[PDB]
Amino acid sequence: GSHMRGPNPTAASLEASAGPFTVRSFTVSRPSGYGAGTVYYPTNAGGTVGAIAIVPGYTARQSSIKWWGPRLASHGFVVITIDTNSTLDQPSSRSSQQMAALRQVASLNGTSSSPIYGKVDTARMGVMGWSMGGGGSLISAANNPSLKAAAPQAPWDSSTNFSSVTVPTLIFACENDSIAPVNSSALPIYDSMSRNAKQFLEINGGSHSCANSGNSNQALIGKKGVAWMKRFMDNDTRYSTFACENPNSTAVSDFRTANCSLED
Repeated sequence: GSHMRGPNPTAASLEASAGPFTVRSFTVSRPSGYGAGTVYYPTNAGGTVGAIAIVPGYTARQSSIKWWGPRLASHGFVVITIDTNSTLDQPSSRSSQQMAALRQVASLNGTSSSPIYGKVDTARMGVMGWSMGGGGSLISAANNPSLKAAAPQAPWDSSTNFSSVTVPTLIFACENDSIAPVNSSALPIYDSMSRNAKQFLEINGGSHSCANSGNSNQALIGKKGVAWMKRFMDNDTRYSTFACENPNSTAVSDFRTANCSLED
């Protein structure tokens, strides 16, 4: 049940700005169930790839999360970054919209005129997002346990009980977050998940925007995002160490992981 794409990874290849694949992108013409989207895809992945939908936070737009599009897509994923129907949509709505974005990627996969016709394995999907869009990604995972992976950043949700989530979940947290403080948001959410493979990666001295476009830790955060998606969406055990390891980075102020084997 593995779906391996690309060459055997190294720390260097995963820390680099781009993976091996050429990336192209397009705006979605008639978004269905969300405000706007950009689709990033590899032109040449050598097989179908999984799809990942990424949602910004309250007031925010695609620009905040855009860096993930090329970063992931270059490693062999189809990535859709969205704007929400309103910038003031709440976590539940962001989750519906995220899923709508995945549905619409599946639609384009079956549309002969689309640049992503036949490129997507619609059975292998993941979710990411910032703040309320991170809470939305956790809600998506709770409500859709067939998702293969979740990797929210600086998550915000008025509930921290995600105990039903069985989807492999990487929580990026920002140490000095004053919007969704770690000790009331990201850590309780992480500790609530008792049934899954999971990880907690807190970025040293990070503000609430520490994993957004233009951040100073794209080597480390990009490595870990891509590794987690590869291990869990692709069942690619070449990535078990990169996904599950303490990355031994001075950029990391707190590292925790459970049910995450280093074994390949």
